[PDB]
Amino acid sequence: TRPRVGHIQFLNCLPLYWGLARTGTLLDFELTKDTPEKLSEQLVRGDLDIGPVTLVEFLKNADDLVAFPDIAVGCDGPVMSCVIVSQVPLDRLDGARVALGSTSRTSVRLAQLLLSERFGVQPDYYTCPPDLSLMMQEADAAVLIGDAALRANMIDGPRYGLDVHDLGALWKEWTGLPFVFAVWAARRDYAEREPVITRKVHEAFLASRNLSLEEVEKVAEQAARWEAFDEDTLAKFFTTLDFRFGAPQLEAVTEFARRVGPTTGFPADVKVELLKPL
Amino acid sequence: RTRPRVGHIQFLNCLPLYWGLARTGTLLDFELTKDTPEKLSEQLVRGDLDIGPVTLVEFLKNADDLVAFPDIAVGCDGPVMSCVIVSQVPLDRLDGARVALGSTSRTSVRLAQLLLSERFGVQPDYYTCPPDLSLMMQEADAAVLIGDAALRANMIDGPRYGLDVHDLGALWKEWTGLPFVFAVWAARRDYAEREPVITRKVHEAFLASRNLSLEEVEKVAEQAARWEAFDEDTLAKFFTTLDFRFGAPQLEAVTEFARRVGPTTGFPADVKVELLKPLE
Ligand SMILES: C=C(Oc1cccc(C(=O)O)c1)C(=O)O
Ligand SMILES: C=C(Oc1cccc(C(=O)O)c1)C(=O)O
Repeated sequence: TRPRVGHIQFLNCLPLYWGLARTGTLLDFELTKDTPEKLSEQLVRGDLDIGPVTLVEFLKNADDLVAFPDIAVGCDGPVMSCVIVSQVPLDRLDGARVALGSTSRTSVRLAQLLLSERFGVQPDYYTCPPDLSLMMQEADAAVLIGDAALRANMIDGPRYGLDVHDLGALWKEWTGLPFVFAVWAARRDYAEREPVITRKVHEAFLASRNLSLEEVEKVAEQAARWEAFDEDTLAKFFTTLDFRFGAPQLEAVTEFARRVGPTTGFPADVKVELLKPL
Repeated sequence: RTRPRVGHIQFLNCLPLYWGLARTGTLLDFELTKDTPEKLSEQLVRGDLDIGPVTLVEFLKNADDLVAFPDIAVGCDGPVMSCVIVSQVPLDRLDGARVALGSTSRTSVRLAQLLLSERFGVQPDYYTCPPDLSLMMQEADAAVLIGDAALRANMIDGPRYGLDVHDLGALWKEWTGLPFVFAVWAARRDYAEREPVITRKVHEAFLASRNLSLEEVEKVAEQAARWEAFDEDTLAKFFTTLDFRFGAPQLEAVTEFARRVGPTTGFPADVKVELLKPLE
């Protein structure tokens, strides 16, 4: 039977979806599209065999997952789709209410780490669906990912004079490091039961990622007919995202794990098992 | 501006078309929904979809509210392989017998009833149930199946358990000498009039995807053979036996079928099939 594969419905993986379709890879998958927190729960509990895992959930389940090398959802500098929208400066958020988008697990933890250990504020956090308008009427700041964040950063922010802090840029300023928000991984039991299929799926993901980068202009032009963003914005977003996952990216994962591990539920020296090649 | 909500039959008959939609990138212009043909018909008719496949009987019941796509359909000229009657006794011995009808079907089940009533002259006790040959064959004397269940019964379960499998396309061909159309592609009338361009663009993309799927049918069969119960040769045979044309000879078959079942199925015998007009 076809491997059950997850796919983030956000725009960040729309070019990858293009690559999976153009190559015919989709027809080897039983694909499930959803938000990253749902896809992580599904893979961890066994409703999926392979799929994207938000980094915090992967590190909490590192013993049961095998990450795919050379592909991830990340950035080196700004990421555009992970932001803090605030009505006041970040240093004035201590004791204030900050809304956390329900879809996120890694970016919200990154935002909490930055606000606590870089800016030194301790706000009262709460979780709610990602809706800027609603969040801005009930809290002083909001952490968003996905299309909601890109909409807040490129449209709603400038239109209503709200500060939009790029979480990738804040992490780059703080540490000089890139960041990895999500990785691709297979369940350990599936990887050991089907080593061949796991490798073929991994190789197909790399091939689809490679083609999407070569055809990024075609992806942006097509998506521009249906999204709120124009072709230039989408092409910039697709090219600003960093889909590599090598030594410099793993270094960023290691440092992030060290800083949040003791207060998030996984060891500071947690090990990331990578899928070995034949 | 939002992507058109497009249906797609999950059966193997439209797997090559899905390959074509993916390879061309057309999928990324769609909000695609995969399901069985009876659900996809309900969804489009009630407004949950904008464009999609409609089993012919349901299309004719709603012909005033739908606009059929020319030059693409799910049909056959002779055997169709995926629409069959599986019977433990000869067809002429089914009078008063139990015949199970697969819930997934609307057109083939009506075709089977038409053939059994007006060609073979039997009047069995029909009942509808989920498509499960094992269950049907232990509980009824015959069963009408479509989709992967029918193809499995025709190519695998049938010969394995010594059961007669009558191809519904072939029976219709023997009876009338005509091809048959089981499902058509159509847009909601309100959507076609609100978005004529998108409707035409979707129609043209379906034709392009259909054309490419026929050119690369070998690659489709080879890939699908890794995951399905059927081998590559069987899949390639099925994909090439299916007839995806929808022109004058196919509409002629629809007209004749509508005339024979219309008075007893819920649409006029003289029902009109509105085709999407091309730009001048
Ligand atoms: C690039 C992004 O960063 C992500 C992606 C997936 C999950 C998360 C998370 O916060 O769990 C963040 C984006 O949202 O587009
Ligand atoms: C070729 C087939 O014929 C069909 C297709 C779709 C719907 C129906 C129906 O009976 O409603 C029949 C197949 O099932 O593969």
